[PDB]
Amino acid sequence: SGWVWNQFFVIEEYTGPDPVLVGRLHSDIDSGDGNIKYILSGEGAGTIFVIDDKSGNIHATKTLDREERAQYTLMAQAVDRDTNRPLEPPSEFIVKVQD
Amino acid sequence: SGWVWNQFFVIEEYTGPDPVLVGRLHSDIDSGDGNIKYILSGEGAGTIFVIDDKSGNIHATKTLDREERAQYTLMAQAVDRDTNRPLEPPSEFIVKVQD
Repeated sequence: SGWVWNQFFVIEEYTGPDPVLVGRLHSDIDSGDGNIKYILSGEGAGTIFVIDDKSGNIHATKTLDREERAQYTLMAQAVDRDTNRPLEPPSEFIVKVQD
Repeated sequence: SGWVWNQFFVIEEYTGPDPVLVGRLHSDIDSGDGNIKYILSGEGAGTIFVIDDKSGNIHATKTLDREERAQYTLMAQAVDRDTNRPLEPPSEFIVKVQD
């Protein structure tokens, strides 16, 4: 419908050594049995942004400076914990570092 | 698809008498010329949660406690700034008060 909902943000001074919550990848088919696995990839994945593939929560790990980088494009995936076959179609989302 | 992008969150220990950024409403028909007006409705709209109807930035105005309220369900709308004709269908979104 043209609404845009697939972005998170981190309000920056909150960033540093201590990990802060960015957001949660989540499919509506996740019954909570923990048999779906969330795969994060893209800009800053596995360094700046890290995910728990059971809970789907993304954290920021470093001090971030909006001047150096305004935002990051990451890719979401939801695959089955055992077949590893995609449930949801992979989709991009953006993380915006806040002023 | 079944991806869920329409929930913001607020970390408890940042809420207070200082407004915290919650999220941005945004349509892709927004051309950044201020002709689209962002409207918020439902639980806490216009008290707890406040919008700038031009940028679409949402803010939390109060301390929040997930013990008292885990969750706020609200409604996002967009109208033409002077005709007030809706430009999008309403879209429900929820804000989660984070542990």
